[PDB]
Amino acid sequence: GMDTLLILGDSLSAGYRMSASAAWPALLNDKWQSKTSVVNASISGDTSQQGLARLPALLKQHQPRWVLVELGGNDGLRGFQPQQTEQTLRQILQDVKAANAEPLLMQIRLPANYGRRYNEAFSAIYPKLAKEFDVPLLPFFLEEVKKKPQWMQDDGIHPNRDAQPFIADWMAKQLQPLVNHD
Ligand SMILES: CCCCCCCC(=O)O
Repeated sequence: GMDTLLILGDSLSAGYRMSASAAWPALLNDKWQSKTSVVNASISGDTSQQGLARLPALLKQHQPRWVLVELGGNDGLRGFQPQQTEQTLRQILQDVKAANAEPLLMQIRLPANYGRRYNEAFSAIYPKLAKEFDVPLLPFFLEEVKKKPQWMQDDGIHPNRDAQPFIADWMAKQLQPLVNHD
């Protein structure tokens, strides 16, 4: 069957200031041509808590086989306590599993110039949770994308539309073992 991958993300998945159809999850949906459906449920600026608030309706609506969780970066960019992000992501993971879906957790990191103890504590939550729940820990693309000015919006913060095909292709590779297409 044609399973659904739900993406529960922030602007890194929604695309910042662009059409939904331009963002990499839609490009991935197109690449997969109904082998698998990708539903992007991402909102620019969302904290982990905001994503968690949206999750139950999405699980009910979409009954996904997998949920790619790409959240917490906004919490970290706002300096909130890592344990709160960890606990929120924990609850998301619990809810995904309780809906008979498989979570996939994307590692998030802050940039190299961020406060370093804090950044390390923030980034550590992701491998910890992936081990705790025994779920896939997906790699994070942003630092590599930021190396390409031609893939970044003017702010130097958000990937642009030209980045999206590259991210889609890379994500397809990361997700290949999970969807197991013919
Ligand atoms: C560096 C951590 C990643 C942050 C991405 C979220 C930005 C936004 O959602 O507008």
